[PDB]
Amino acid sequence: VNSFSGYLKLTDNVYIKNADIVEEAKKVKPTVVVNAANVYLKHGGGVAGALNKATNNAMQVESDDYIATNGPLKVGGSCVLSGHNLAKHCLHVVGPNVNKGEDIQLLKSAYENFNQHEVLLAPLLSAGIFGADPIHSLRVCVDTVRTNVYLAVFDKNLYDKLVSSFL
Ligand SMILES: O=C(Nc1ccsc1C(=O)O)c1ccc2c(c1)OCO2
Repeated sequence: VNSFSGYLKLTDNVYIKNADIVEEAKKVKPTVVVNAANVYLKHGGGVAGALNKATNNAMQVESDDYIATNGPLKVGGSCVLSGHNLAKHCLHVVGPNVNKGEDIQLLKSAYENFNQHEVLLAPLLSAGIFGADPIHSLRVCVDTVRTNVYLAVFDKNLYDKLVSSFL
């Protein structure tokens, strides 16, 4: 039993809710919140910009030190950093950005990072400003993640379309 509330159950391990991931994280304080990161951990907009703003830019400060030490992530890769005031940890995961021409096949590799964590609060990878089809992202999530994932979908219209079209 966990404290996630109001989710629709899609499969044995995948759950979904129309919610602002920032507000969800502040309420639940999950062990892991997933960020929709880029390889430079520049958290300018989309989910990343919102999560970083909620940390009063502490996420960005920590991220800049991470990059200065380690260099950029790989597309499809991840790193674990602090969750600040939102979660114990933040798993920064880089899905492919279609608006940069990146290979959508890398979306499966990106979701594989979730399997290293027993329970996660997450957005749909490569959705929103990353330009992929969110219906496809949900399909890859369900077919790749085996750990318990709670998906937060900001847009109510999109949430309804994701539920109604789910096979
Ligand atoms: O980019 C966002 N979400 C996202 C990303 C890929 S899918 C997806 C979704 O919610 O379906 C996002 C979430 C919450 C926000 C925000 C942006 O700005 C203020 O609060």
